[PDB]
Amino acid sequence: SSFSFGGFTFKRTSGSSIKREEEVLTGNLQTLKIRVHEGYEEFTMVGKRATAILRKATRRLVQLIVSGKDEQSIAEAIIVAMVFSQEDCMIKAVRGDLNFVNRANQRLNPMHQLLRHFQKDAKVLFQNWGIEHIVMGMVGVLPDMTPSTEMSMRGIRVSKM
Ligand SMILES: Fc1cnc(-c2c[nH]c3ncc(Cl)cc23)nc1N[C@H]1[C@H]2CC[C@H](CC2)[C@@H]1c1nnn[nH]1
Repeated sequence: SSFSFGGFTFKRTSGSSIKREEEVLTGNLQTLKIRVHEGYEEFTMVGKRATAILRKATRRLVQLIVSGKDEQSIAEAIIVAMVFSQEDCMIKAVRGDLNFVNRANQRLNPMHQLLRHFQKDAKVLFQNWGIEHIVMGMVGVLPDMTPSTEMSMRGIRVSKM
């Protein structure tokens, strides 16, 4: 499958997936009905200012190796990948005031609403994703997008263009 999401072209290089309509609770305990893809899948993400290799299991990001134009371009690709992963911590990072999802679908699907939400401000997302201890050529990236050699956002690596 070769599809479009958040301005990136996704192309599956390994794995398979079946769909399942499921109910998810946000950090605001809001119920969203999402189309969950089940199975280990590997994708290329090709955009205009960033490219990445995404390794993912059902509602879990295994690894994301990002290459881009700059910190903003890479953060963008990172956000799309985290929303696409359908991970619980991404969903649970939807919390606050006005931070709700219009349940009549209309303009955007839940995945497109989650995306439009994290594009506005990724602080809660990146900060609620987690950090892990960390290879030459690939650096780690902290939730504030600072490159580090000792810690990175879980599963996230930044490769040189
Ligand atoms: F065509 C597609 C073919 N395959 C996938 C797909 C394979 N593995 C996956 N794992 C997680 C997710 Cl999130 C999707 C996938 N996704 C497609 N499109 C998705 C895709 C997300 C939302 C929109 C637009 C692009 C669209 C959709 N999601 N739910 N209904 N439609």
